[PDB]
Amino acid sequence: SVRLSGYCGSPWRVIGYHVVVWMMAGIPLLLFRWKPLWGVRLRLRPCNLAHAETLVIEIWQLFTVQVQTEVLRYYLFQGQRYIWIETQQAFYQVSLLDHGRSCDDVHRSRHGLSLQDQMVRKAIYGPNVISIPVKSYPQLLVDEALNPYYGFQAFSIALWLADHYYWYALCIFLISSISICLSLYKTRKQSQTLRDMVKLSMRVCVCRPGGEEEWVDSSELVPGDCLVLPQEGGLMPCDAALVAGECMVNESSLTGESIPVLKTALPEGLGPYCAETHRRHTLFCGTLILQARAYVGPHVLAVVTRTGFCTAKGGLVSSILHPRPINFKFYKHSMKFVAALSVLALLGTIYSIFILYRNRVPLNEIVIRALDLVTVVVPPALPAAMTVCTLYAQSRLRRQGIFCIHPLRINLGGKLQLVCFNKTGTLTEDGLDVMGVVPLKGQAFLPLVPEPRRLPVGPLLRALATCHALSRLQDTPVGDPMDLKMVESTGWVLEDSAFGTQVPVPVSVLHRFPFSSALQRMSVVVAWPGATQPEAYVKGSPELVAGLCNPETVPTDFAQMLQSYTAAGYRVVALASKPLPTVPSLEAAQQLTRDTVEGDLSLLGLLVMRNLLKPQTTPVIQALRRTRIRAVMVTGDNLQTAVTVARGCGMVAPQEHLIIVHATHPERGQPASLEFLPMESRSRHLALSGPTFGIIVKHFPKLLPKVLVQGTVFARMAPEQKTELVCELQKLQYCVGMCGDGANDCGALKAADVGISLSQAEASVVSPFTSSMASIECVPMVIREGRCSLDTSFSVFKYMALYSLTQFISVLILYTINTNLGDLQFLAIDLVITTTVAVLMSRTGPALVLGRVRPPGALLSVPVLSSLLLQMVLVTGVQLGGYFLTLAQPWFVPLNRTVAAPDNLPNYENTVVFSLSSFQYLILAAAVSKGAPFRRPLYTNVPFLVALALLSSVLVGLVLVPGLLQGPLALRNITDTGFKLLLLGLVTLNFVGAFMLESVLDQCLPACLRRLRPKRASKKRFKQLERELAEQPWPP
Ligand SMILES: CC(C)CCC[C@@H](C)[C@H]1CC[C@H]2[C@@H]3CC=C4C[C@@H](OC(=O)CCC(=O)O)CC[C@]4(C)[C@H]3CC[C@]12C
Ligand SMILES: CC(C)CCC[C@@H](C)[C@H]1CC[C@H]2[C@@H]3CC=C4C[C@@H](OC(=O)CCC(=O)O)CC[C@]4(C)[C@H]3CC[C@]12C
Ligand SMILES: Nc1ncnc2c1ncn2[C@@H]1O[C@H](COP(=O)(O)OP(=O)(O)OP(=O)(O)O)[C@@H](O)[C@H]1O
Ligand SMILES: [Mg+2]
Repeated sequence: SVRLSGYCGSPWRVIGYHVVVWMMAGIPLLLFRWKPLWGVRLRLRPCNLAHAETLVIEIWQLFTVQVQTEVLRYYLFQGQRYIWIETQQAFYQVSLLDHGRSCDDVHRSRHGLSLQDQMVRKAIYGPNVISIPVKSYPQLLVDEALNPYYGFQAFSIALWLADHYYWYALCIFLISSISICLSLYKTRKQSQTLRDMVKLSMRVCVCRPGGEEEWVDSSELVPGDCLVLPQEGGLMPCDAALVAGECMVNESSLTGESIPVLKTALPEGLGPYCAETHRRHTLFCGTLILQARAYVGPHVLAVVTRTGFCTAKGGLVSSILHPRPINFKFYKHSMKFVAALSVLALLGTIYSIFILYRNRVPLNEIVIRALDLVTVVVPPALPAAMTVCTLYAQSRLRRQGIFCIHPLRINLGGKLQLVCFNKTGTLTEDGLDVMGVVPLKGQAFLPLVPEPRRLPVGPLLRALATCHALSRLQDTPVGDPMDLKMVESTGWVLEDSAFGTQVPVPVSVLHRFPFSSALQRMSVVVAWPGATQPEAYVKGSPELVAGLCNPETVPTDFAQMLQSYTAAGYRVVALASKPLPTVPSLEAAQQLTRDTVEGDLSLLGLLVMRNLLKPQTTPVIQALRRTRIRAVMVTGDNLQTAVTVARGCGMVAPQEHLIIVHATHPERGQPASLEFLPMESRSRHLALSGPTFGIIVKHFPKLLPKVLVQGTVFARMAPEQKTELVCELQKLQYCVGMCGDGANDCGALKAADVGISLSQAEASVVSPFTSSMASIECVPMVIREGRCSLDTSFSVFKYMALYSLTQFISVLILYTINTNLGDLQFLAIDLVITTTVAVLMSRTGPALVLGRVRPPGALLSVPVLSSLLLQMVLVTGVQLGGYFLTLAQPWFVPLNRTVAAPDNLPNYENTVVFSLSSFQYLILAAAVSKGAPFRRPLYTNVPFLVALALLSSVLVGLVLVPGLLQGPLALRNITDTGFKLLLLGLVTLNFVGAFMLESVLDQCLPACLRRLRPKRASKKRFKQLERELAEQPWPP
């Protein structure tokens, strides 16, 4: 639902808002950007929608859009135009302006659009361009800079400049600059990814009225304008309708199919034009026109129907630009985690105030010091660390061949519990092998014919020859693999279509009804010289096409004979025919409606084909099943063929049980029923058809959750039915992945949490995830990358918490003794060590093999907080032990407490505290960076390992080498080598203790947590169902 509110302009209110929010504080700006309804209300007054100059859009969220005026006044929301329809006093989308008009109207527009009426609907519809905003760098820098995080960083820069910490202020500025530039690079890269995809700049003829032509730019086209498509072919600038001609288009860019598609001129009728019904007669935007030819007239004519964001390509671009929110929250209780850190910081700030008071510090100094301590806990490198983590994940995927348009989905990749796969072309090979055709003699089958060439000239041979949709493109037949191989098997050659016998008269296709996956069949009307009347041949599902056949034609053993082949893994389609008494002419043949042709058929035979598993499918499915990720086959193919393939690829193990859930439609006077008939060979799977799925959904809502929870093979599913299944699975708190192929899986790929397409270009719009490899091996790759990304994000958050608390503790320890950490020492710690390490941790790749344990979903967990608390206990212990150890030495000299820092540097206390803490930052970085299960070992990250080794060597030189970096850093020289070695020993103790603490926690905390308090249940609805089925299996 949506709602609109109009806000008429007024200067007094605007200036009042400006002065109030500028003089008062930045807090009102913060709450306005958090609650912008108040901001808009205060800025301007509600007004009648007719005069509104600004609107607020809810869907409940509010987006403020200005109302452009040209009078024609409109507005753009998410790239979609809405104009002011004066008569109705409302804003209607321009997508609906001509919605529902007739095909005869398109054929009338055929003549062209007069230039006086062209500019009108250019204004209403706007330019024909899917325009992605290209921005000046200042605009970006403003967009990131106005982040409140960078506002606090600038406040810190000013605060530390006010205290004469120039190097630390420069350090903060440089780190924030790095973060901002990384964000700019990220946004710029995504924007170019979109723009390069939506590029279009070309000149296209327009059939201007009066019989003349004109070369206008592609962006001057408007719906109702007439195109002249080139004969040699070219890209399509906008959605259109063919009014005259024939076109061979490659719609791979829009839908991912590399098989050429034929487009025919639009029929004439008093029915509503549509891009779904007349998809065959309509060209799309961004699809390539391989070749065009005009049946009648000098040139091929098309009439534009949608432009800009109205087009299907525009809709996909809009969905990419403005994606639906990711419901899953990767980091549970993040606000409470940062609050648990902030409470510790606040207790430390109270301690700081108390001690600074106890040392008789001036009040202004006390407040400045407390503000400094508050700024210490906010790390300037956190945004850079997060951005770099995401960038590294994306780069790793890209190197593996996987492209993601929404990088936020990479983390969902590691959340997957269920992956749905389409069978043909995803699990099994694209190519077929015609194993033979089973003919019929009366009402009985005949032995399979391995070579359909040997068939006698008759209805079955001609049905095989000419029941398809193939087009010779560059002297090579192209089209469906099934059609290609089935025609190849007969020996007839292609040349509205005519076929020459192998060596028996040429056969002509009068009319052809294309294959629709909803119908799962196609048909032709065919005549040959010497033919009494045309004949129609229907090819489609053996089950479905047999229903169209006359009962006396279909043999009594039809189902058993079909199962003989499909249960052996073969793809089978039935061929049926019927004589059409119509005169054998193109005009009369085209008169027939599809429904009349499809029914009352006579079965001719079964075409048996052999599609084999990809060799990469069984390993991947066994790997997924090994890690308790559900593999589900969602296919439009036979149930027996699909079940055989599922057993073959390991979706159903040899020792596991499979039950065929069969639902019967509720006949007259009786209710619907379910039959469960097991078939001979977690451990119990269900296999069911599309009709059964629909019956169970409509009539058995109570049993549907169980069918979904233990259903593995979903056969004979229509595309919308695959989408419905994915949505139903997601209703059970499943994170559903979908590995799809073509138009039959686009809805499921959109609905799925992770949708993957296999044989794709470098950058594609088909699905959120696209890959270049043909196999489904990209699925484990995506899951592994998502798990690595979750683990890396958790490790980076842990390191930033640990680094902050460590700096906080050291600065508190130094405040307690009336000194500080020195200026170039802040610069060193924050820039050289910590930023380097934090931006290098996240470059280590995923583990090579998936595992049964999933990454944690909550930052605020007992393991995480126990780890941080014990790590900080050890850090504080080491620092305070070093401090109380330097006091016991004989050469020690207490600092000049009278003058506060930085006046009293160098001193021994600061020297020791800085050395220990500077080692502890590296120690903590190495500790948080873990390997198995979700990541590779630390030492496989050469930049990170080298940074650790180099920084450790530099710090050891600082501690040992006399006079090294002591002037700059303000370090007190310590001659005693025994104390230096004892400091290094304490550092080694800290390292060993940190690593052993992490190992002990990881190994023994989950078990103690389980024993102490077992989980009563799981909120995952599907896990509740899984357990409930465990006590009582549903099918008895
Ligand atoms: C005073 C010195 C010690 C400052 C230390 C800071 C560096 C460790 C940081 C600052 C920003 C970091 C850079 C942030 C951005 C990235 C991008 C990253 O590559 C990608 O993310 C995508 C690559 C592609 O598109 O193919 C390579 C590392 C790099 C340059 C990082 C390398 C390490 C850098 C230079
Ligand atoms: C007083 C002096 C002697 C001490 C100062 C030492 C630092 C300036 C050195 C020590 C380790 C060095 C870092 C060691 C490793 C790297 C990784 C390098 O980035 C990459 O290699 C990414 C390559 C890719 O991913 O393609 C950027 C430089 C950097 C941060 C170096 C920057 C300078 C550092 C921080
Ligand atoms: N060119 C064609 N002519 C006639 N019938 C066809 C043709 N192509 C497919 N069929 C039949 O229609 C059905 C549709 O299955 P199809 O594979 O197109 O659906 P799908 O959902 O894409 O399946 P998958 O997920 O396995 O790709 C098949 O069972 C097949 O028997
Ligand atoms: Mg398919």
